[PDB]
Amino acid sequence: MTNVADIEAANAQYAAAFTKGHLPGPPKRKLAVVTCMDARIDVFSVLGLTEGDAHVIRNAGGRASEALRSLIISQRLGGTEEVVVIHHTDCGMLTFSDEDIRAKIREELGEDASDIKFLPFRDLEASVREDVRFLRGSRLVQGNVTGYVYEVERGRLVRLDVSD
Amino acid sequence: MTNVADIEAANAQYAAAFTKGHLPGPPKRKLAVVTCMDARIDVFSVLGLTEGDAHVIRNAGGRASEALRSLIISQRLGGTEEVVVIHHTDCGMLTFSDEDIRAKIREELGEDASDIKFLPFRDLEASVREDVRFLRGSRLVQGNVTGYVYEVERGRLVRLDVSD
Ligand SMILES: [Zn+2]
Ligand SMILES: [Zn+2]
Repeated sequence: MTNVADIEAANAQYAAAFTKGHLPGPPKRKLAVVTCMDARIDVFSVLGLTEGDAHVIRNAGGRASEALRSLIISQRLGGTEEVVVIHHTDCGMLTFSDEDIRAKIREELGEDASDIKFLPFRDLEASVREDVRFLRGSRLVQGNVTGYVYEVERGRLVRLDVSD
Repeated sequence: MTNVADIEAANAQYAAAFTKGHLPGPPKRKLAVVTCMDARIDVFSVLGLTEGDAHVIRNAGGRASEALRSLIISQRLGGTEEVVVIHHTDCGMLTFSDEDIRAKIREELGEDASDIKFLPFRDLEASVREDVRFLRGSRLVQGNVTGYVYEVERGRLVRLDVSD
């Protein structure tokens, strides 16, 4: 309930110990990660990344359509060559339709949001297949694209085989 | 040279020792962070977050305009009531213009990206003030918005005063 106070206090400890000031921009692993904003996922901890390893792109659902701007920059300015797409169990984007979220915006804010496309999905493994195939199909994304489901209940990354 | 193999092996060590499987979806701190995908920023270490604390939204430059979809879902489905925006020193989005990036896509892939907006900025502090002011102005975002510069050189978060 004092979030600004808490994160500044923590950051003061982080900076006292900090030794990574000379890391370059371009990610060491030539890797870009796309995943959800979900609070339970520390990407660095889950994948064993360190500072400088991979670009980490996060949005509600980990949607590749919205990650594309960031992935083109990741490859063209950062030299990344590979994408991993990681959707997860118990994702809010599985539970609700565009119409469902628009009703919540009306109820709570009394605002109309009928022109915002919130990009939910109806099946968790389909959404990973769709998002991998999207990036492979894009003329603006180079290199291999691997899909995963992160299991929030176990801490477990599950590779998907995505064809075509 | 084996990113997929390396992340799966690192994930097997993480899962072996994981016991956070019953964390709820809604973030404990009722907080959304918006920052850059930059590989040198571990958000959890920089801010002192643990799994389940805060939604973390990352894109190229940490731009609020693109983060809005994710922020509305964060607040309306995840109960967050606050936003922290963090841009950083040595960001790619400072250095290069839309024309610069479009030219690189033409030179490297042979593609025309003349109708993709990359969301670059011309001044780091100005980028944070525009982004915070953007979210404060939005009828779709509730709560306080605080803006920061993260210094890649010394691990330091610096709060900006943003007027209006
Ligand atoms: Zn999610
Ligand atoms: Zn950046």
